[PDB]
Amino acid sequence: KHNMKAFLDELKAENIKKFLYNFTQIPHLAGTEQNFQLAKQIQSQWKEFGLDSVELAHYDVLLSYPNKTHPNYISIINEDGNEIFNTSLFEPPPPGYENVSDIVPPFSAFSPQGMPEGDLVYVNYARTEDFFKLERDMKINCSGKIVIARYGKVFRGNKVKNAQLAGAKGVILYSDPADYFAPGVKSYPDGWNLPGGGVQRGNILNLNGAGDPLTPGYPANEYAYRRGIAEAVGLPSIPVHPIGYYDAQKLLEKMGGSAPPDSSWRGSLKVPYNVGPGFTGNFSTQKVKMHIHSTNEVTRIYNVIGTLRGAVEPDRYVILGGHRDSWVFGGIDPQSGAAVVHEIVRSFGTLKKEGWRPRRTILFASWDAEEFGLLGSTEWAEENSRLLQERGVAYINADSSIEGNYTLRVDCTPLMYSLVHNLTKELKSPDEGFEGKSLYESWTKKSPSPEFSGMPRISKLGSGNDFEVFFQRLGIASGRARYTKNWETNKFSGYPLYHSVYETYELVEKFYDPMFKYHLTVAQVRGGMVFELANSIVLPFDCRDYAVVLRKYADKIYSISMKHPQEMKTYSVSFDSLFSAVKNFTEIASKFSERLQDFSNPIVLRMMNDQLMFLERAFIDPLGLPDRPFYRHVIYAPSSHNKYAGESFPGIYDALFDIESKVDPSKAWGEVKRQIYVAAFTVQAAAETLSEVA
Amino acid sequence: KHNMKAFLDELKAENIKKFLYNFTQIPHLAGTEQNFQLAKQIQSQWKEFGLDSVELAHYDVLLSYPNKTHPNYISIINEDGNEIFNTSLFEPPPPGYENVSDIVPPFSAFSPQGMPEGDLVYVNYARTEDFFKLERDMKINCSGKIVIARYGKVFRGNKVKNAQLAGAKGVILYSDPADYFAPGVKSYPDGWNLPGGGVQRGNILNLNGAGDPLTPGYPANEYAYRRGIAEAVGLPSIPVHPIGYYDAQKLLEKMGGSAPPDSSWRGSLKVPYNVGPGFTGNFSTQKVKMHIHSTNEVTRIYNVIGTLRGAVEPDRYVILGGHRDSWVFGGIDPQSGAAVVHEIVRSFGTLKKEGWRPRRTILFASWDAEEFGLLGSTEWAEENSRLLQERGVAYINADSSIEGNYTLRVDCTPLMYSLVHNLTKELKSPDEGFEGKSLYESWTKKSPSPEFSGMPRISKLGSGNDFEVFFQRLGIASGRARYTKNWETNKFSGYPLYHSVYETYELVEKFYDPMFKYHLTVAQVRGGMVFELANSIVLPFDCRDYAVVLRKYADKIYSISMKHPQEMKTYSVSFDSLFSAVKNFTEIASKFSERLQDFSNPIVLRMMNDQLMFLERAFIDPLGLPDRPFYRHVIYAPSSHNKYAGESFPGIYDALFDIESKVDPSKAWGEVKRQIYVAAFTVQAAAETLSEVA
Ligand SMILES: *[C@@H]1O[C@H](CO)[C@@H](O[C@@H]2O[C@H](CO)[C@@H](O[C@@H]3O[C@H](CO)[C@@H](O)[C@H](O[C@H]4O[C@H](CO)[C@@H](O)[C@H](O)[C@@H]4O)[C@@H]3O)[C@H](O)[C@H]2NC(C)=O)[C@H](O)[C@H]1NC(C)=O
Ligand SMILES: *[C@@H]1O[C@H](CO)[C@@H](O[C@@H]2O[C@H](CO)[C@@H](O[C@@H]3O[C@H](CO)[C@@H](O)[C@H](O[C@H]4O[C@H](CO)[C@@H](O)[C@H](O)[C@@H]4O)[C@@H]3O)[C@H](O)[C@H]2NC(C)=O)[C@H](O)[C@H]1NC(C)=O
Ligand SMILES: *[C@@H]1O[C@H](CO)[C@@H](O[C@@H]2O[C@H](CO)[C@@H](O[C@@H]3O[C@H](CO)[C@@H](O)[C@H](O)[C@@H]3O)[C@H](O)[C@H]2NC(C)=O)[C@H](O)[C@H]1NC(C)=O
Ligand SMILES: *[C@@H]1O[C@H](CO)[C@@H](O[C@@H]2O[C@H](CO)[C@@H](O[C@@H]3O[C@H](CO)[C@@H](O)[C@H](O)[C@@H]3O)[C@H](O)[C@H]2NC(C)=O)[C@H](O)[C@H]1NC(C)=O
Ligand SMILES: *[C@@H]1O[C@H](CO)[C@@H](O[C@@H]2O[C@H](CO)[C@@H](O)[C@H](O)[C@H]2NC(C)=O)[C@H](O)[C@H]1NC(C)=O
Ligand SMILES: *[C@@H]1O[C@H](CO)[C@@H](O[C@@H]2O[C@H](CO)[C@@H](O)[C@H](O)[C@H]2NC(C)=O)[C@H](O)[C@H]1NC(C)=O
Ligand SMILES: *[C@@H]1O[C@H](CO)[C@@H](O[C@@H]2O[C@H](CO)[C@@H](O)[C@H](O)[C@H]2NC(C)=O)[C@H](O)[C@H]1NC(C)=O
Ligand SMILES: *[C@@H]1O[C@H](CO)[C@@H](O[C@@H]2O[C@H](CO)[C@@H](O)[C@H](O)[C@H]2NC(C)=O)[C@H](O)[C@H]1NC(C)=O
Ligand SMILES: *[C@@H]1O[C@H](CO)[C@@H](O[C@@H]2O[C@H](CO)[C@@H](O)[C@H](O)[C@H]2NC(C)=O)[C@H](O)[C@H]1NC(C)=O
Ligand SMILES: *[C@@H]1O[C@H](CO)[C@@H](O[C@@H]2O[C@H](CO)[C@@H](O)[C@H](O)[C@H]2NC(C)=O)[C@H](O)[C@H]1NC(C)=O
Ligand SMILES: O=C(O)CC[C@H](NP(=O)(O)OCc1ccc(-c2ccccc2)cc1)C(=O)O
Ligand SMILES: O=C(O)CC[C@H](NP(=O)(O)OCc1ccc(-c2ccccc2)cc1)C(=O)O
Ligand SMILES: *[C@@H]1O[C@H](CO)[C@@H](O)[C@H](O)[C@H]1NC(C)=O
Ligand SMILES: *[C@@H]1O[C@H](CO)[C@@H](O)[C@H](O)[C@H]1NC(C)=O
Ligand SMILES: *[C@@H]1O[C@H](CO)[C@@H](O)[C@H](O)[C@H]1NC(C)=O
Ligand SMILES: *[C@@H]1O[C@H](CO)[C@@H](O)[C@H](O)[C@H]1NC(C)=O
Ligand SMILES: [Ca+2]
Ligand SMILES: [Ca+2]
Ligand SMILES: [Cl-]
Ligand SMILES: [Cl-]
Ligand SMILES: [Zn+2]
Ligand SMILES: [Zn+2]
Ligand SMILES: [Zn+2]
Ligand SMILES: [Zn+2]
Repeated sequence: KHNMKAFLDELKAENIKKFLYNFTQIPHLAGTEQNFQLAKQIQSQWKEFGLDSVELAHYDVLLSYPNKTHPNYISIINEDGNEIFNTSLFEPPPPGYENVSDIVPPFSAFSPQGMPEGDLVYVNYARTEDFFKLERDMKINCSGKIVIARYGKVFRGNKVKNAQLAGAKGVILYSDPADYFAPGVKSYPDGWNLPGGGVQRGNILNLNGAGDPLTPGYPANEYAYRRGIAEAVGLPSIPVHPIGYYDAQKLLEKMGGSAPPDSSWRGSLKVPYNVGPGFTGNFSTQKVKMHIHSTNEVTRIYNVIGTLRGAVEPDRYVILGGHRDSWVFGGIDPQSGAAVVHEIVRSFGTLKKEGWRPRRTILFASWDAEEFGLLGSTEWAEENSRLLQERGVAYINADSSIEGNYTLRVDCTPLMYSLVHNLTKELKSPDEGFEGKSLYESWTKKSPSPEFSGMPRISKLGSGNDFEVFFQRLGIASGRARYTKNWETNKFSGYPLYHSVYETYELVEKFYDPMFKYHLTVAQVRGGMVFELANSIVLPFDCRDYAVVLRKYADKIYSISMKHPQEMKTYSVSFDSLFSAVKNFTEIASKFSERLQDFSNPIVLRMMNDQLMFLERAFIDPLGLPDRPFYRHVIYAPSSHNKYAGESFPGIYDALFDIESKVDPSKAWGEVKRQIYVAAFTVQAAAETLSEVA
Repeated sequence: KHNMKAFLDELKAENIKKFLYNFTQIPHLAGTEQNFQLAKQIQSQWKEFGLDSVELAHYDVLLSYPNKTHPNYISIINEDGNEIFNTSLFEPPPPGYENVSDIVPPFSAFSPQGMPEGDLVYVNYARTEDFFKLERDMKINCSGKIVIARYGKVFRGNKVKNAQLAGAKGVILYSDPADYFAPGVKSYPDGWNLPGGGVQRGNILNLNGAGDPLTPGYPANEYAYRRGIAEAVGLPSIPVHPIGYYDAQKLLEKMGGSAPPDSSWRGSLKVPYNVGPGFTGNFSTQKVKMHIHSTNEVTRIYNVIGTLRGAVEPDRYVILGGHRDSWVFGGIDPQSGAAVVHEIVRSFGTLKKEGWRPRRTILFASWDAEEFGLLGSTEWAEENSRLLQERGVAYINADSSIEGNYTLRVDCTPLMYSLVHNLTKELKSPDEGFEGKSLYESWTKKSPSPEFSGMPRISKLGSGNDFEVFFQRLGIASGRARYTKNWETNKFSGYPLYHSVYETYELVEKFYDPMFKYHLTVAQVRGGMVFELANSIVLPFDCRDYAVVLRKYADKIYSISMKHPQEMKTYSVSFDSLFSAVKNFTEIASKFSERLQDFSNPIVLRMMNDQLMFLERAFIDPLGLPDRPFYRHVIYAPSSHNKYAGESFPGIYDALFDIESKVDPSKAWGEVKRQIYVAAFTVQAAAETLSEVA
């Protein structure tokens, strides 16, 4: 029998281990020759594995690299202009790798060049609320200052945006032990903690879903017209550089000026965490100087696109995609994900060689340049947007399988909730103490839903990974699942060795997943979801789950607005239309579900499958959200304060955010009402896609 | 047998005559009670006729009306401020109607209020090239002048836009006998010519596809947030008013200043057609004064939406739509079209009562407020855009059936060319001297194709009618057909009595179509097209016809650019990518056609029907054209100089237009190249929708 169980049983932990080892011996930085050779290897193996067609799709996109002969670093400079302390030029390499070539030194991708010199201001996590606290409560002015910020809590691109708007002339990012050093665990190579010389690489763009900065809207193909750099999307205007906590301590220890406002501003280093500006008395004439010489360069990138043609509905696509480029070795990010994709392809291929085909087409993708701003997935989706629009059933992401090893972490559209619950009830938990129990049981126990007893938490999709173009721009039902450390305490900061040279195969094999059983569990969740989406006669989406969350989100946005009852009275701000739309959606969805349960007729089936497939699509507004034309989903968007976090009714949320500070309340409240109208209309329009069609 | 022939034979000229009489006894101005009662009558009759469901869809949109107690008029005013000549306050009513109430006096809908006073400049047809001739060649400055322009050649909204940009402080539009009085035919009521007191009503908006000025993007429903008037879309900034040629002669006869530059500037009145500014010597102290007091008012409008549910593919929609609102009696425009729709519904209904249903759903629409800017169709399409997007097969328009009585006039997507040729070969010509010949024969003889022997001319879709939102915004294959006077000599000006009180039932019955045989022929063309689109197993679209015109349009735009060979060399402007895309489209379309001819398998069929249906959809760019976000089709758009005319590769055309006048040639030629890239990419993307799907 070829069924989901034959598919799942063919997946092997030992294969995933072998592939991870294979993918992590050398760096695979986007745009480099070694990542192109890995692309060719994956292409060859996916063909061997039995896919019908496997092609490279290449694009020429803006990337960023340090200058090999003019290294980036930061100094403390004295009165005379002598540089009395310099930050490191590279991370000390881990045991046995001290001779590996082509390890990119730590840098912030897309930083402009510059050598600014000035006084430091410490801005905590550089969040919106941290700048509010500084400027409004403490009366500290960041204008013309170098800001130093600890990594964590929010996407680092948002930190840089916030610093820029505060008037900073440069940004220094660092990893604080409070966020990247778990109590009682040893530093790499003897445990999974970040050493004092470890540094987190990463891009600091604010693309808002644009993809390659030079070609928003259109694929960066051979004949593409490119914007000039000055009109590029999302580039920071001030130099930025990341450092580790040994170097951070040298920069922070001299800081003077104002005390930190409270303990949420203090990390774990033995320093006061003074906000500044500048250093204490004796050192008041010393300054901090950055030296950034990185260059932005249009560079070729390669996606691998594998097709397994559907037997019955070849014009319906279920996509399993995850990236292949890494900052250095990519032991976790992304190769722990890519090795899982590889074993999934191998398994689907085994069935195919025995004569099976999925009902719908499955596309498999190895995306390039994810780390430089989701460039590979976004360019390919721009190239193929018409096919994806009209044929795209679902997208399942596949980055890092093991953020941690504590429990499952799922984020997806409501349309996939039932599917995820059902599937995880049929999978075995890999967790210690849950042997012979289901994955659903261990997951629900460790990550309970805040609103329902006996259900697990499932979070919202924002961005920070390759599902973004499919879900936020194109409105294709999307999901992701991975093992994680602890949703409660660390959602957005990364595991300690994130984007560092220390994130290696040995890190994984020794400290995360020696038996590869967590990797296997994640392969079964991702592979099983793809299997059901591609093979179930009726698409495995439950529109009623959308109705339930729409109500929750409406209650939520209404409660936010209700912090301002006088203004709601003055400007006649009513949420009645939105509640009415949500009520209608609930009623129509329930009737559609009855019909779906109550119909031999393939046209009715496919008509109904089309209504299911286009339901996510109905939440797209072709005008996009305000000043974010590539975020088109009206129910969800990446948070404007933290690209990693999903926000619900984003148009209304952003219109209400900090509204008491707006100088023209009439205008501001007018925009809140406009967004309520857009949201009510889009919800009712989506509901009406589920009505009888004629 | 229920086949197209049973459908066609049931249509009767006498029914169309009875319905036209019924629809034209009183005015049916948009937003008035009499047009709401007509909507209710049509709703009732379409139900009687046998439609499954017939509903009113209402919206509250910005309309415009004269002030009943403060009439609009124009004066010549002397030195002292005495008004020595006044234009008429109404058209003398035709025989037997001199007691009919609620005839709206001539006015330009959406004119702002004002009473500007100044010297006249005569600007011919107020076209782009007429303002070029005035400002660049003749050195005449329109700033602070009242412009007087003759109607004709281009949409009157473009005239007003051009006058505004030239700095005019008001616009007077008039009907010149050269354009509205055919030699040797009598004036109404004794023939079909415009009398000296006749005046053409009409809106002067520049909406660019927005629909209701207050709610661009979203339907104007009960809870809609409306822009303030100052942010409304498309309103003119200067007063405008239309007059007849008796009144025009009084304004033109005194004109002085410069002679007309040549004979293409002279109409048929006994006046010099001096450009001005101002009057000749003796009258140099006299001025022209406008008095406009019209008001814009949000008003309810009603579409009638009739559904005939498909037997096999109810989730596939073929739409037959045309408007019902008229300026006054609407003898031709639109009731000669609406009476045809009515008989078509009646005929489809007769078959339905005998047990037949079309394969696909047919929707029938009676649109409101077309005359005020396509408001009814556009609001309804905004409300239903998700259903239309994913289910819309085709839209067939149905305004005026008889612009004239000489030959057929068709404008449609290339996808419908074969269908139109095939159908007209099976219909009888109604034309004198072609008895027993096909409609194809008489049409091809009277309106030959400029590029192919033995084929008829079929023109491009622009705007100026209700297909605009379906085709230019949504990318649904669209077509229209009507009898006309003479494409060669009058494409865009209207028949003489257009939008005047004289356009009555008697006009039609006496002077256009006494036997209603032209109306019947048009009913058979429109009804037959709807029948084939709704019933043919394989959609009746030939993608190869698109490949042929894409090449023609590419050759055309390339030849325009090639007027500037030095700049093409300097800025490396290549059309190679576009020709390559068109070549690929041609190759892929040919292979798809072979497969379409070469496949019992309904999924392959519907997969192939979906590829046919989504082909027009693939030409939509979700970013829209530059500064025209509701014109999204990359191959076609309404001309930026004349909304009535279709333009091909509009993005490139507009980037090249008057490019030798641009002050930064580097920037201008950069934009030409950007548009070439967008066009090549969109053509290749559309081609790829026709490739094998996996
Ligand atoms: C959720 O679904 C329900 C349908 O079950 C849908 O109800 C509709 O609501 C609209 C707006 O409230 C109703 O609109 C009315 O329609 C009648 C004609 O049928 C008009 O006469 C009404 O206008 C008068 O009253 C207004 C309100 O005070 C005045 O402002 C106006 O000037 C007129 O005097 C009004 O337009 C519509 O009939 C129902 N349809 C039904 C019950 O079938 C509701 O809109 C959906 N929610 C959303 C957010 O779409
Ligand atoms: C019409 O359809 C044809 C397919 O039949 C399609 O042809 C494609 O054209 C592109 C662009 O010309 C080809 O791109 C090349 O691909 C190879 C790898 O396969 C690259 O090595 C090439 O890059 C090198 O050469 C460039 C050109 O001088 C250099 O600028 C570059 O730096 C590299 O050195 C190049 O990207 C592609 O292979 C074909 N595909 C085929 C033949 O199958 C054509 O693009 C379609 N037209 C449109 C408008 O889409
Ligand atoms: C997740 O699993 C649940 C539980 O198995 C699935 O719900 C069940 O789905 C079946 C199949 O449609 C339902 O059976 C139907 O029952 C009605 C009678 O009530 C009958 O009319 C139909 O012919 C059919 O037998 C069943 O009621 C339903 N059970 C529930 C809701 O408790 C659910 O569909 C799965 N989710 C997926 C696949 O996305
Ligand atoms: C308009 O009318 C023309 C002429 O009738 C239609 O073209 C014809 O379409 C038929 C049906 O597909 C073609 O027949 C096919 O012939 C091939 C052999 O060459 C065979 O493989 C198929 O099984 C089938 O019999 C026919 O060739 C074709 N004739 C032409 C192009 O001259 C055309 O389809 C009509 N357009 C519409 C309906 O939009
Ligand atoms: C990763 O695995 C691949 C596939 O087995 C290895 O590439 C193969 O290497 C052998 C021996 O050098 C060649 O004969 C094959 O042509 C390669 N197959 C390909 C590229 O598909 C590769 O050596 C492994 N890499 C590492 C670092 O272990
Ligand atoms: C990277 O930095 C190097 C080293 O300083 C740069 O190479 C110098 O470039 C200048 C002109 O731009 C030459 O005159 C020097 O002789 C070069 N010096 C050396 C030591 O090679 C190079 O420009 C930078 N690379 C970039 C910007 O991509
Ligand atoms: C930090 O790095 C800088 C740059 O290499 C060092 O300063 C240079 O020192 C050399 C020789 O000692 C001078 O000839 C250069 O002119 C200096 N360059 C600059 C830009 O100042 C500095 O010594 C290092 N500081 C420490 C404490 O190691
Ligand atoms: C146009 O035709 C309609 C439909 O026959 C006429 O409306 C009907 O009039 C009769 C007699 O007054 C009523 O009993 C019916 O209820 C009406 N039917 C409807 C509204 O569906 C209408 O009178 C005709 N109008 C003109 C101007 O001739
Ligand atoms: C249309 O014009 C009439 C007539 O002049 C306007 O009615 C006058 O309005 C003013 C105040 O706006 C009153 O004080 C006058 O007494 C009215 N005069 C008469 C004769 O009724 C009316 O405002 C206009 N209608 C509009 C603008 O919709
Ligand atoms: C054109 O119309 C105007 C407005 O009705 C006429 O001028 C008015 O004449 C009356 C009485 O004769 C005066 O009391 C008003 O003050 C005038 N109004 C204005 C605005 O001037 C004028 O007579 C008409 N001209 C002709 C030739 O008929
Ligand atoms: O440019 C962009 O939008 C994104 C490009 C890139 N995506 P990535 O680094 O491949 O994945 C982001 C990420 C976010 C949070 C965590 C995490 C891990 C463990 C515990 C808690 C949270 C891990 C990873 C980036 O963000 O730099
Ligand atoms: O606002 C808008 O876009 C359009 C609203 C409205 N559409 P309409 O008047 O109902 O139809 C436009 C029209 C254009 C040309 C001709 C014609 C007739 C006979 C011979 C040659 C040409 C007839 C009609 C209008 O244009 O005012
Ligand atoms: C911050 O400092 C600069 C002066 O260097 C000034 O232009 C800016 O207005 C200041 N902002 C505030 C809020 O004081
Ligand atoms: C993985 O799980 C083990 C054993 O349960 C635990 O000791 C270890 O700390 C975990 N690794 C990480 C990175 O959390
Ligand atoms: C037209 O006239 C006004 C002066 O009343 C002036 O502002 C404008 O620049 C003039 N334009 C030209 C081209 O002379
Ligand atoms: C209609 O056709 C007749 C007879 O052929 C012709 O005399 C008349 O002028 C035509 N009417 C119009 C409006 O062209
Ligand atoms: Ca791009
Ligand atoms: Ca609207
Ligand atoms: Cl993931
Ligand atoms: Cl028409
Ligand atoms: Zn990653
Ligand atoms: Zn990463
Ligand atoms: Zn009309
Ligand atoms: Zn009209």
